[PDB]
Parts: sequence; C-alpha cells; structure tokens
Amino acid sequence: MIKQRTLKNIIRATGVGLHSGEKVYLTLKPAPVDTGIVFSRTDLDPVVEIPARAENVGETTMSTTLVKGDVKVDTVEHLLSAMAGLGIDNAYVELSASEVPIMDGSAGPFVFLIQSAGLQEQEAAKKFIRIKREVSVEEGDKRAVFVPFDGFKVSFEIDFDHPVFRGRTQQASVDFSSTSFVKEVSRARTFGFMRDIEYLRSQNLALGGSVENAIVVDENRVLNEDGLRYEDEFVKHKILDAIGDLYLLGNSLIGEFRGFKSGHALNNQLLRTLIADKDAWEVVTF
Ligand SMILES: Clc1ccc(CCCn2ccnc2)cc1
Ligand SMILES: [Zn+2]
Repeated sequence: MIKQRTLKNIIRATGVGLHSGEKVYLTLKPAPVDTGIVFSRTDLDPVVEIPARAENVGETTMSTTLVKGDVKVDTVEHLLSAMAGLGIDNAYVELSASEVPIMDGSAGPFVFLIQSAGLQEQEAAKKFIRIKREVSVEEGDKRAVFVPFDGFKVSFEIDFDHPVFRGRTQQASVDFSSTSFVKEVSRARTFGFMRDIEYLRSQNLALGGSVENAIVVDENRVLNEDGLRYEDEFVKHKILDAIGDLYLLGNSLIGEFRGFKSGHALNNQLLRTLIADKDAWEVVTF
C-alpha cells in the first residue's frame, strides 16, 4: 500500500506577513494519522486551532484566509502548495501572529524546510479524492474546472495587458507524473503591478511587500535588478496558488484542474461546488 506522511522533527522559521507587515514566528511539528494540516495561533489564550479545509475559508480577497469565530490565519496558499507538493498528509503549523510569513514569495523556503524535517511514513493507508465527473464554475470571463484523469495535471491561463507579455501565450501546463513540483513550480514568486499595490497600501494592506519578497512591475518593466526565475513565472505562480487552494480538500487529488483568469475566490467556489455534488467524487486507498 501507499502510506500516510508526517514530519520527523520540529522546525522553526521567521519572517514578515505580506499584507500585515508584522514579524511572525512559524513552527512545524509532526501529527498523528488522519489529522490533516492544522493551523494553530499559539499567541492567544486560549490557543485557536483551524484545520486547513475548504469549510474554514472566511475571506478570499487577494489571499486565502482561514477564519474561526473572530480569529484569522491569513495567506496559507504557498505553504499548502508545499505540503501538497511533498505529499504531507499530517502536520501542526503554530503561528505567533495572524499571517503566515511571505519569505521570498514562493514555496521554495517551505519545501526546503519540510525536507529539513525528514519524512515519517506512518502506519495507515494514504487517502486520495478522485474526480468522477466534470465540475466547473464561471464568473464573467473567468472559469475553473475539475475533469477526471488517472494522474494529477494542472493547467492555467492569464489575460493581462503589458509589454512583459508581448509575444507570449500566458499559458502553462504541468503533468506531475513527468515533471518535478520542486524544480518546475516551487520557485515562482508572488507578483504585483504598481497601481494594484498602491490601491492595497491605501486600504492598509500589502504592508510587508517589496522587491525582496515579490516581483514588482511598472508601466514598462519588472523593477527587480536580477530578473525572472522562469520565462513564464507569473502564470507558474497562479499554478502554485491553485495547488495550495486544492489541498483544502484535505487530501491529494486524482484528476485534472484548468484555470482561466481565476483566483482565490473562484478556486474556492469550485471546491464547495464539487464537495456539494457527492456523485462527482469518492475517497480511495491502494
Ligand atoms: Cl508587493 C506585492 C505584490 C503583489 C501582491 C499581491 C499578492 C497576491 N498573492 C498573494 C499570495 N499569492 C498571490 C501584494 C504585494
Ligand atoms: Zn501566491
């Protein structure tokens, strides 16, 4: 059989919240079988625990935000993209504050951190959610869809107007049978156009953001001296985001996803619509 996975050792790291600006301490620990990924606010009395499941998603406005009563955990998508990408079923994630640290804006630092723990194969068969029927959601020109597939394959498309996309498809597919998450996806960074960023900073958001933890773009060009990590880094990051938002199903996926111009909100509507349509999915082991 294929068996469940957790970490071997505790791990710490440090950083700033992309939106919040606050310094935050992160700790990863091992977890028993059938626990899932669980976020814990350790700065509060009592301590607040929130499973990383579609049911706990409070806001979806330019991040994915876990909510429980009056308490937030902000911007969880990149860490979960990482936990998805190394097949981590079980793990506790303690935070000193309300936002996960941005680090370099990619899953790079999380993917290495988890490898630094080591991998514990646990005595329990791994569970997958398999797609049985087509499911899709639309909103204006936007679209997100699950199709059945004996594998795991993600595709995405964006549709921006900018010099930087001149000549380009703004299109990327990745079949994870034949490519590496860590190599071909994990490193793509969070991006932002100046105007979008200034509109956030007027509403008391994007406070930890700069060229150290994100790609910034003016009317002309990428402002980052050292340039891009891939020729298609922007659409690659939308795929990394999608992979984090899907891991809110609580298990790894047997199927195919396709996004067209979609984000945190439409990605989450697709989960709820699939979950609600019982005949389109089933839990399975090997
Ligand atoms: Cl500097 C800066 C640039 C872009 C954004 C938008 C973040 C959108 N996002 C967040 C996580 N993944 C994508 C914020 C600050
Ligand atoms: Zn992102």
